[PDB]
Amino acid sequence: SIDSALNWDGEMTVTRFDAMTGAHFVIRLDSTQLGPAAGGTRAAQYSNLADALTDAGKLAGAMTLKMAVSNLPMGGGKSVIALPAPRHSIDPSTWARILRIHAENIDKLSGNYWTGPDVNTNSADMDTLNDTTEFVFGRSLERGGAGSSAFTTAVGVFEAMKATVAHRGLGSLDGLTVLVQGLGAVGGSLASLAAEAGAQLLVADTDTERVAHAVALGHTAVALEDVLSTPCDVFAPCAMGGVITTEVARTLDCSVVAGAANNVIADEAASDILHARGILYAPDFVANAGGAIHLVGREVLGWSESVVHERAVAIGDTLNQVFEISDNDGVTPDEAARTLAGRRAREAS
Amino acid sequence: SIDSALNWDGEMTVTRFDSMTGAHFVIRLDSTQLGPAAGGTRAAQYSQLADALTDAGKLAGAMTLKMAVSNLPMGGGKSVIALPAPRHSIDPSTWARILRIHAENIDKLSGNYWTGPDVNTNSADMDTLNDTTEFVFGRSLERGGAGSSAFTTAVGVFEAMKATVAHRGLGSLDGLTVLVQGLGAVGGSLASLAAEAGAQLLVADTDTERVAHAVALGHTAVALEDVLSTPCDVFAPCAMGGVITTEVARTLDCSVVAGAANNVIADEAASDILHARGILYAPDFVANAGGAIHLVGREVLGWSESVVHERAVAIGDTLNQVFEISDNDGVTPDEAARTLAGRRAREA
Ligand SMILES: NC(=O)C1=CN([C@@H]2O[C@H](COP(=O)(O)OP(=O)(O)OC[C@H]3O[C@@H](n4cnc5c(N)ncnc54)[C@H](O)[C@@H]3O)[C@@H](O)[C@H]2O)C=CC1
Ligand SMILES: NC(=O)C1=CN([C@@H]2O[C@H](COP(=O)(O)OP(=O)(O)OC[C@H]3O[C@@H](n4cnc5c(N)ncnc54)[C@H](O)[C@@H]3O)[C@@H](O)[C@H]2O)C=CC1
Ligand SMILES: N[C@@H](Cc1ccccc1)C(=O)O
Ligand SMILES: N[C@@H](Cc1ccccc1)C(=O)O
Ligand SMILES: [K+]
Ligand SMILES: [K+]
Ligand SMILES: [K+]
Ligand SMILES: [K+]
Ligand code: NA
Ligand code: NA
Repeated sequence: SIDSALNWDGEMTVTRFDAMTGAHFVIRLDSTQLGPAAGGTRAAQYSNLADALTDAGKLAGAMTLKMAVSNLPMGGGKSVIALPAPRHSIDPSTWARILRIHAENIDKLSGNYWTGPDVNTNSADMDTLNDTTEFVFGRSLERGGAGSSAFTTAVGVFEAMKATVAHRGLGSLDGLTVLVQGLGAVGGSLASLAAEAGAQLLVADTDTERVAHAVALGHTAVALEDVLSTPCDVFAPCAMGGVITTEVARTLDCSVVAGAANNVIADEAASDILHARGILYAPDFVANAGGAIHLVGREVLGWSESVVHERAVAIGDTLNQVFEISDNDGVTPDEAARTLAGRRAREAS
Repeated sequence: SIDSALNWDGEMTVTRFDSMTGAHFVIRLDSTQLGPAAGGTRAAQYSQLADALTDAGKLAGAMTLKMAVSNLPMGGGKSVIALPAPRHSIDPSTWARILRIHAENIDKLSGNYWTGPDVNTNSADMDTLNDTTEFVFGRSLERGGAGSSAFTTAVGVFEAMKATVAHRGLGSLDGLTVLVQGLGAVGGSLASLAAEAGAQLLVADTDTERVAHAVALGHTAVALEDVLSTPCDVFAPCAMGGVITTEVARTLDCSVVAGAANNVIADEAASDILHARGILYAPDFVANAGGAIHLVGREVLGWSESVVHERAVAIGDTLNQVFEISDNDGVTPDEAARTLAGRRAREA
């Protein structure tokens, strides 16, 4: 309900409703402790407004931890645009109006929130926001931004994956079966990187053309209905979050979970179940941080493309630290990553 | 209602929950067309969060219209702090924390919203907010603000009442019976002004002592349960809003409605009923603007106290304009005041 969604502990919630387009807007700032809150804009259809608020809150909390654990001097926030219809069907006029409105909202926060792309938003959209507000990462190269962060995210997830498989004792990825759920911007790149390292890929996507392309490349399609029941060495969720529910955690047939999606774990019990079953999960907020490293590194810290690459690869080392903590203290990898995030943040202050 | 809580059409809603004190915070910015949004901080207990969101939006929209119609260069907003218990029951430490959090919220808006006092907040509270954020009107004179704006609001309401009584054909307040609902900062002052003008005062308040005092000052008390059906020439709502529902509009026994309360009319329908029954209503957002005039005038425009008083007196002329549109166009006073506000704002 709205009441439960409003019982959230973050720093601020910004909302707006635009009767003309019928769109609802949410900006959640989980924390501004390390710096202004930063996070992308997701646009999707939600069943109830409450869902958009809850997703924004979980996404914003993930950004706070992602920044902290990755030694990025930013807080965490997220924007969710609850669409009046499927993205597909939204006309250009309506989408342009929605973006102008979102930009006005960001603008009022005057630098306390910096946006970027997320699901259903791109660099062209970031250039549009930027026509109205300064606080946007991810603009096109021509507009002064760093462009797509997808590739860097993939590199980071792939390095997360290699470090995870290694710590789990499976050796290298050559020969291992990897199931990639979601062949999007990040997923498609991750599939190619894993393939080049010798993995056998199993893939799934609601978009049939994407699947056909992967199959043309030698991969094996998996029916959507069987994704969570398919045996594999590594399950790589690269679509939406909330995939690993307590029920799915009890029956997942794999040894490692390492993907790009945000908020992979639907509930705490699910995290405790994977840990107890010996399935090594590389925490989402650590593993998928290459996108933030690329945007913040490039646009805020002035790092070179080379250095961003290096920091993304370093996600493997961060995870080795997380696993180290998990093994020594007897806690799940998610809890150990939160601990590490806290240590890093403190150090960074 | 759900629609007023969630499907509100204003520019921005800010919410926050603080588990430690149990308080919910709402800031609604209805419009920043004419300048930064400005409006006070109301702190009260609400049955449901939807009621706090609904009220914040209605109060913020009233602020936009008040600024527009009063020729003040600001937009409209409002803050509502939904308390975990009665204001009087909150401890000092809890209150202090609630104010600090509210100031951090205002601060993130960086000048797009300017607050001030409202129900349950005062100048000392503004000073506390100002220890953390710059965007505060109504700080004490010692801290650099304009102090209390209540007397100015009373003067504006009194002039609004004079203009309304005259337009209604009653001549002057001399020899009229005025029922003041709410003997607070504004109400007590209004009553004193009206009595001085020769009106006989009927008064009501939930505070037993306030009534006894008015009674001592020569007035006549009305029991709470009789307030809404007590015959009077003028009904002056100076307590809470939402007083005039359709049913109340059908049974009020008076010829003029002119008071200080914000959002007096509960439903559009009530406005038509008053009009049809020959009860002339002075729109709240025009009538009670003296406080805004005082704070914006003093604090943003540098006006002195005498100029502010004069501008508050001019609310009577603004209402004469509203009545002229009402009579000429055949619309209620509220619709007419909305039309005048849009004209003065050079397009809604
Ligand atoms: N792009 C980036 O830099 C970063 C993205 N992430 C997260 O990674 C995830 C993927 O992001 P992107 O690749 O950029 O998004 P995207 O929009 O390019 O691709 C998502 C892909 O998932 C597919 N998909 C959707 N629902 C599916 C389902 N039920 N089963 C299978 N496939 C399905 C979509 O058709 C699409 O191919 C999202 O959670 C995103 O928030 C996290 C960190 C950084
Ligand atoms: N103070 C100002 O400058 C301005 C105030 N207003 C509005 O004027 C109204 C009164 O404001 P203030 O005098 O400042 O507040 P106040 O808190 O000083 O006084 C309100 C009075 O109403 C009495 N009361 C409460 N509920 C009652 C009820 N049901 N029946 C009878 N009496 C009741 C209280 O006992 C108190 O004496 C509010 O709606 C306020 O928002 C609007 C414009 C400016
Ligand atoms: N949306 C991406 C990348 C991003 C990082 C920082 C700011 C904006 C966008 C993520 O979930 O990490
Ligand atoms: N709270 C008052 C006055 C106020 C005006 C402007 C800013 C802040 C407070 C009202 O209802 O008008
Ligand atoms: K995208
Ligand atoms: K940019
Ligand atoms: K007050
Ligand atoms: K008279
Ligand atoms: Na508006
Ligand atoms: Na009297």
